[PDB]
Amino acid sequence: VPQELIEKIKLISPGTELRKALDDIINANFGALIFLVDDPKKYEDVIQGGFWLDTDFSAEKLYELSKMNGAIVLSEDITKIYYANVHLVPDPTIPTGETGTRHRTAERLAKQTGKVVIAVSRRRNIISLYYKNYKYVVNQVDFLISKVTQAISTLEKYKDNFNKLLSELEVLELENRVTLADVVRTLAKGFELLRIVEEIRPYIVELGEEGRLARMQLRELTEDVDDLLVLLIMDYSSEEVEEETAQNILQDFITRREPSPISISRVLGYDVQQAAQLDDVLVSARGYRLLKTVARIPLSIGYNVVRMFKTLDQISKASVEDLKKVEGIGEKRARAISESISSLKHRKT
Amino acid sequence: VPQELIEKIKLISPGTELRKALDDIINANFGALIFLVDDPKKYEDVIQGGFWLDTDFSAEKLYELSKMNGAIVLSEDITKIYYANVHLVPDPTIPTGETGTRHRTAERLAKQTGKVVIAVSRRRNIISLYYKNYKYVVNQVDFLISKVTQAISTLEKYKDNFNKLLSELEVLELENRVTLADVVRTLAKGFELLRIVEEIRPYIVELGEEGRLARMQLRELTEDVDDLLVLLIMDYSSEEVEEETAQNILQDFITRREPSPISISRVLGYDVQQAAQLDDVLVSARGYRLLKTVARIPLSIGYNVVRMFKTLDQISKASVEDLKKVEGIGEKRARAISESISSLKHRKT
Ligand SMILES: Nc1ncnc2c1ncn2[C@@H]1O[C@@H]2COP(=O)(O)O[C@H]3[C@@H](O)[C@H](n4cnc5c(N)ncnc54)O[C@@H]3COP(=O)(O)O[C@H]2[C@H]1O
Repeated sequence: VPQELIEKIKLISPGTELRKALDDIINANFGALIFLVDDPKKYEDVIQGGFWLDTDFSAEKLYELSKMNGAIVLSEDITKIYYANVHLVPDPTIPTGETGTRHRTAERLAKQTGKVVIAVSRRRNIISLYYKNYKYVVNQVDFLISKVTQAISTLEKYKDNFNKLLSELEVLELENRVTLADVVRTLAKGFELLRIVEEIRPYIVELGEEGRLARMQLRELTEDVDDLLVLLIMDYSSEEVEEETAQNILQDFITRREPSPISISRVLGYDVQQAAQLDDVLVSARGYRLLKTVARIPLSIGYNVVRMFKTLDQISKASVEDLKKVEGIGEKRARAISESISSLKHRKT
Repeated sequence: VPQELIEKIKLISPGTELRKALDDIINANFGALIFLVDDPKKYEDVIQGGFWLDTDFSAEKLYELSKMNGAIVLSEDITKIYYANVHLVPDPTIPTGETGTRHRTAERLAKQTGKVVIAVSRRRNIISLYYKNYKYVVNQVDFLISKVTQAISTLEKYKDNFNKLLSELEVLELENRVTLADVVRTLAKGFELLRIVEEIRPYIVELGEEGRLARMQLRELTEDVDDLLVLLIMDYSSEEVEEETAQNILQDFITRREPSPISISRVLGYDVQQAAQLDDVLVSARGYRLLKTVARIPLSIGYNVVRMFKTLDQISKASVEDLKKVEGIGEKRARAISESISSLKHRKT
């Protein structure tokens, strides 16, 4: 959905005065047909009759005028009302898929002029926005909130299972018994969780001001999942992987490819041909996830720790003195790394 | 009913574009509140909000605008629409006996400004016009046609009875056997008939263009009745009476006085006070009616004929040469007088 169209959709999103007027208009079962132009006298050929108003916009003015027959003409920034009660006469030969004079008009005029045209039929409660060759249906808030509330509830469940996989993996990681299946299983759930966020995003945008709470909820639920999945990819890919590449992996399984077990492992660099093989492939975390997340070591410095000790298992055996020999590890980072690991080994294993 | 107000009623009479709009508005159960001014600027303190239109009037435009809440402001000549959807704010302390905000505003505003205000409420089908301290309710054509059609039917019955009275009177006149009762009975019926005409006149006016057939019917039924009654009065009053005098006696009995038998015969100059006396009072026509109406002798000249012969009976005895002595009677008018009376005597008596 092009950014160009999204800007226009904002014009009629909950919170704006225009949308507040359309809401009333929908509720009164008036229809509406609204033409958005900045230079009215250039569109003189497609606007016939009606009254020339040239007055400052308000929701209540628009509502009142919509009681009259025909169409309304506003400025593109919704600051002026230019015409009311007009007859819009776009070229009849422009192809249209719409039904009814109102919507067929809106589409043809939108195509003819490159401007926004808004149509509301008298008995339906949707707002149809036409821009160029685009058509976007904007839904009522109760409909959007229902989908979003379900989507969030769905996310809670994915997120709970992600947490349970993660904490199981944590244990395996600290005991160096991780198989590729555990890794892939965790990544896949994380991927799916983030896909859901991607799918619900348009509804949330569409909700405008009424989606503030929903955004906070998605934020709380997913706030560090992406960074976590990036560090998992860096800890378990077959060949060393820069952060940027790991993020591109994440981005791939969120959008382009489908997060299937075999596919994820293949992208991680493992020549596998069947899911049952994943349980036999032993792997060891390099230690980035633990070093960044728990020891608060910046990734830049993380690499230096890994280049030296290669795996988390070795890092967990290093003395403070050993760890200080790494570039970037003073006495505090050294004890942060060593105590955070021994603390986790004690508590979790 | 002041002529000032009658000019305003014309504005909304059948046939005008304004009335046409108002009929549509009544038909659609929209309401209306309309304010007629010549300089909107002068009245900007009683006009709040709404839309400045400043566009040419049409019925369709007024109809469309009336779909909106509030009031409409037109020029007094009903050639411009100035405002729509406005809030009218006349002085709340001005007395009014109207009901509901719409009609209380209308009457206060008209009183305050000296202008016309029109109110139509949504559920009734009347147009209320307010001018200064005047209120005039204008009716639908179908209500008016009903009363007028009845009035006409009533006039037909009065006119037939009048013709019967007259034809009997004629016979009596020609045989010189008329009594006061016969005259008074005929005048009374004539007076009552023209009263009915006077009373239905306001209905006729309210009908405007739709009153055209009604006016034609009145004209045909009453064509010569006034002249006829004037001539009767000149012929039968106690002492001789000038035409314009008799015209006033007609005016009196049509408008201000009741055409009771004693009242009529008293003002004709007879000293009776009991209705039964009229049968015993013998009268003889001067001859004006027969002279003007049948012999086609102009009143100015008939005076001289009555001057000389005094009564119809004596005129009917005069020979052509006898008549020719009168100032104005040549052989043409002399044979006209002579032959038309004798012709009448032959056929009627
Ligand atoms: N060229 C045509 N061809 C075939 N049928 C025609 C027609 N024009 C009108 N009709 C019929 O007349 C109905 C009444 O239109 P109305 O002007 O009162 O009310 C219109 C009008 O206010 C608005 N509308 C539709 N097209 C418009 C346009 N090009 N410009 C301004 N307003 C339009 O939508 C309202 C509902 O129109 P709706 O189609 O449901 O209903 C239309 C349609 O059924």
